[PDB]
Parts: sequence; C-alpha cells; structure tokens
Amino acid sequence: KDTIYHAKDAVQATKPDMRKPRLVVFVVGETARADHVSFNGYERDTFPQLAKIDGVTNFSNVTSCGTSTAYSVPCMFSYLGADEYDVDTAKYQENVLDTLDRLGVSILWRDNNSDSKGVMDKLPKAQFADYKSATNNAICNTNPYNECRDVGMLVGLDDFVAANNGKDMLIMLHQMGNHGPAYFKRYDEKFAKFTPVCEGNELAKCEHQSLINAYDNALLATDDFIAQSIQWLQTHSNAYDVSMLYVSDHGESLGENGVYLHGMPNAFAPKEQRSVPAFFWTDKQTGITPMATDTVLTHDAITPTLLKLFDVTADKVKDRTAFIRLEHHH
Ligand SMILES: OC[C@H]1O[C@@H](O)[C@H](O)[C@@H](O)[C@@H]1O
Ligand SMILES: [Zn+2]
Repeated sequence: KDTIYHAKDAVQATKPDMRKPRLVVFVVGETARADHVSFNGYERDTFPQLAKIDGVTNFSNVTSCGTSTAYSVPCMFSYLGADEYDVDTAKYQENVLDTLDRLGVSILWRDNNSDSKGVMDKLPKAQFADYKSATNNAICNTNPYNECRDVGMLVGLDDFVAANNGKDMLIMLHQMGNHGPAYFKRYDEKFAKFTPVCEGNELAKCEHQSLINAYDNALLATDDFIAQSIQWLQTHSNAYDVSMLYVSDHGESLGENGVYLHGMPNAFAPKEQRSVPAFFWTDKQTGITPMATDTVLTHDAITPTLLKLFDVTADKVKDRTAFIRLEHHH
C-alpha cells in the first residue's frame, strides 16, 4: 500500500559537513520494569555500571504505550502517538526512521529479540540485521543455552561507522533483555548475583524470591549492555557527537494478583506492565540537555527526541514533550 505521510514538512537545520556528525544508539529494551531500577528506589543495585558513568539521566515516570512487543515497538517510532495509534495500519505510515533516512541520516537496526515489527520495512533490506543468528552474533557460546547475547550487537559496528564516515547515524539495538518466562537464560553466569534462582519454566511454581532473583540478574546483564554501548560510543566522541537513548517496550507482571508475563489489553493491564525505565546519556560536548528526571513521559516522547537529536523539525510533533530540552546554554 502507499505510504501515508506525516512529516513531509520536516527539515534538518544543520548538516554534518558544517558541524560534528552525530552518532546515536537507541537501545530498544524488553520487559524491564521501572520499579526494579535502583535509580527509581529499588532496594537492590540493579544498575551498578550505569551508576559509575557521568551524564546518565534516569527518568522515573515513563509509561509505555502498550504491553507487548508487536504493539509497542511500532508506536514507539510512530508520528500518530499512542492515542491515535492503530497497530494494524502502522506499517504503512511514514515513521520517524523514514523521515531521518530521507533527510540523510544513516539508519541501522540490529535485532536480538525478533524483528522491527514493520518499522524498518520501507528502508533497504541491508539496514536490518538479525542478531539472533549465531553467524551474525559472535557472542552465543558464553552460556549453556547457546543463547545469543545483546552485547554481540556491538561487534563490528565500527565497520558501519567507517562505511558511513562523516554522516549522521542512528543505530537501533533491539534487546532480548528481560524476556520471560525463562529469565534465568537471559544472562551469563557472571551476572548470577542474586541467588537462588528460579530455573523452571512454570513461574507460579517457583518460590517467589527465586523468580525475582532471576529477573534482577537479567537486569544486571542489561546494565552491562547499556554501559558497554556507551563505552563503544565513547570511542567515537572526538569525531562524532554521541548519545544513547534506552527505553523498554513494556514492563512485566511478577506474580502480583497471580499475574505473570505481559501482553494484557491496556484497558485492564496492571501498572507493572506499563511502567518502564528510560535512560539518556550524552557526551559533554554535544550541547544536548536532558529534561527533568521526574518529567511525566510516555513512548510518545521517543519520536520528537530522535528528531531533535538530529536537528530535525516536524510540525506533527511540535507540541510534544521529548526526553531532551529545547533550550541551549552557550
Ligand atoms: O489486546 C490487544 C492489544 O491491546 C493493547 O492495549 C496492548 O498494549 C497489547 O499488548 C495487546 O496486544
Ligand atoms: Zn516485549
């Protein structure tokens, strides 16, 4: 079907031959709950490595648009926003990646989760890569499950930067993250910090604390993946203005009222399935400034954030709140 347009007015105010090119990693998270983030008040240190990195902003009031991967991911990149979003027609709308690609930003999507749920479908096929494959992902033999790890998506990104030398670049890394029910499979042994761990597939039959322990160990591995993603960006900070955005697609029920996993219709889904973490990191020289940590935010903030990071204006989101501010200190 023909593409329905939303941002044909979009203009990029500055080009990478007149200022530093910009390089952004957007980590599309999976199944992570805001209330299990240390920064949000959780009594366990689930993000020790991010805690040591300067310039990380944690956002304490972020609500997902939905409770599943197929529903939330397209909306996260949409112009319609959660209130007018239609999952069944999202694929035919111009989305924020379409706009950025059209204006010259090089887009890459690596996926260790499933796929882009239609978001990459209008862009050239080679700009999407399946990193659940052990012949794309070199980090699948570190665990007895032979499960490919999110950090494997960082291997060879330097090839992409070199192939796009001096251009603006936006790289999506779609995480396996905290996907259940087998939380215990989601992390290598070095992250088996909270013990004992539920290693059964029937969650209600595990002792509750052992389920929480497995879930929190999986968060430690995501803390590590985000920290290494920032470290990778930092190797490019002299030539590029580098930033990292993380937002989870939805949360997770962990036995409250006997509910497990996610995917429940928004009308009656419990809050645990909607309250998600978000982090923003940027290098000091970029001039990008985060919004207040307690700003009331939703997935609708993602599209204007991605546009602002590349100096793009679009009428459709002119009134939207982003994760980053409009004002600039000189
Ligand atoms: O029930 C169908 C859909 O309803 C939405 O409100 C939820 O966010 C989705 O996860 C679900 O798939
Ligand atoms: Zn998901």
